[PDB]
Amino acid sequence: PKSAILLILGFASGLPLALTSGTLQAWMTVENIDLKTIGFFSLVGQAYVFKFLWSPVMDRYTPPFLGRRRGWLVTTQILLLIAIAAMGFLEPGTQLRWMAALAVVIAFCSASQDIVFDAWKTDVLPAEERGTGAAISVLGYRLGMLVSGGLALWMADKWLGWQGMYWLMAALLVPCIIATLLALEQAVVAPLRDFFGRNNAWLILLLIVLYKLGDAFAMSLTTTFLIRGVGFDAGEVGMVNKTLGLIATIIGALYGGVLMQRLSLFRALLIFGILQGVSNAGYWLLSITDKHLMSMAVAVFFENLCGGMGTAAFVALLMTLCNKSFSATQFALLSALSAVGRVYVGPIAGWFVEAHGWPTFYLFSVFAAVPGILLLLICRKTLEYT
Ligand SMILES: CC(=O)N[C@H]1[C@H](O[C@H]2[C@H](O[C@H](C)C(=O)O)[C@@H](NC(C)=O)[C@@H]3OC[C@H]2O3)O[C@H](CO)[C@@H](O)[C@@H]1O
Repeated sequence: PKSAILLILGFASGLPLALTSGTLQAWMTVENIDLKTIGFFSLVGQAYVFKFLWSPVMDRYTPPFLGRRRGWLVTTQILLLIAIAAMGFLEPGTQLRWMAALAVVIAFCSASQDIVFDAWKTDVLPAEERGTGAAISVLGYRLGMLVSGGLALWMADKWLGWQGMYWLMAALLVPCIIATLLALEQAVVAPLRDFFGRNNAWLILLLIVLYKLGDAFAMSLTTTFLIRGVGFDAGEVGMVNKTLGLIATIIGALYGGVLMQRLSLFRALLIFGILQGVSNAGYWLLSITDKHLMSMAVAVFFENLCGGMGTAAFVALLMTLCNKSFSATQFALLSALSAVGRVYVGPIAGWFVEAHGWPTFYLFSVFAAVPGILLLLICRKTLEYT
């Protein structure tokens, strides 16, 4: 029962991810609120690219009166709860002054929670082996995004008043908090010196960001693309295209976990993540397709499947890069580089979805990152050595 703790706490650090991301865009795209500004909510998670600049300051000192007299997952999760609940309670489309009143605060709190959830509890009490112990968290997180996001809006759409859905989420945090009660000045810079001390620091830096650049386009404006001027025709039916792909990706990752051990060809990443582009064509093939009966359901279960499989492979390679004394203090840096592409991709993608429509944005712009996989082949000269 040692691992049973992680999953429950996973939902604490997996829920707030979608409330400023896909569900905020679905909530704005259900109203008119233009088209460009729906994607202008991508700089909200700017806190997920500066999280390493203050990763060590939060911990270490933790004076008892300020913090540590109760676990810090509480000192982040309770504060997060008020901000999330107040986010939706404000004006839906009349006065949008909340664009930053509760978007930046939510991202700040989440980025402050995932850091303390990877530092003070992950490697301090892992019981040595961290492979399966950490593989359980990915599942206690994927499932948190499944609870929110697509399936979450299924009841919100039927129910009258989107603020009620927020009360569901603020109420889904109550079990977290209750199951958790029973579950340095120079610190900022001294770590960073070991990341650029390699030959291949800049090459790995570029590879980390450009590899997933393609995978971010296909999850940037899917919510608006389907319901808006497209054969989806609904919003209630959103489970068809916003839930199936989460269960498909979680399952794909689970297959990836056993398969990686089953790896018989050293390619690993190359083959497991090369097809991430041919899977995105599922959307393009539906771009010229009428609403149909099941058409959009063919791609939802296949595209999110391919990237889902490659998820574990990415994270696992990202973990091996940094397992030294500095520990997760430096891991968080590689987790700031992974979200840079998907945080800033919105406005740029939208500008391209304005001039040349949707289709050619799915064909060329999406496949821009397939060459990056080709570049990974060169990067396999130094990666193979280790
Ligand atoms: C260990 C961990 O929590 N990593 C990050 C998490 O990524 C997860 C990521 O989920 C993505 C967003 C998703 O599938 O929607 C998944 N993929 C990668 C590459 O990180 C995987 O799931 C747990 C962790 O790793 O998300 C945020 C990144 O900005 C951050 O809160 C957090 O650093």
